[PDB]
Amino acid sequence: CPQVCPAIYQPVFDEFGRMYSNSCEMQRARCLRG
Repeated sequence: CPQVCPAIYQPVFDEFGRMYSNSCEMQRARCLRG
């Protein structure tokens, strides 16, 4: 889970219906919870 994410905006949706700007962000958020 990189501490940084690319500027490129790649909105993603999770099976929880949660919205994420990009996959990097997805991993980052999960990393904090883990």
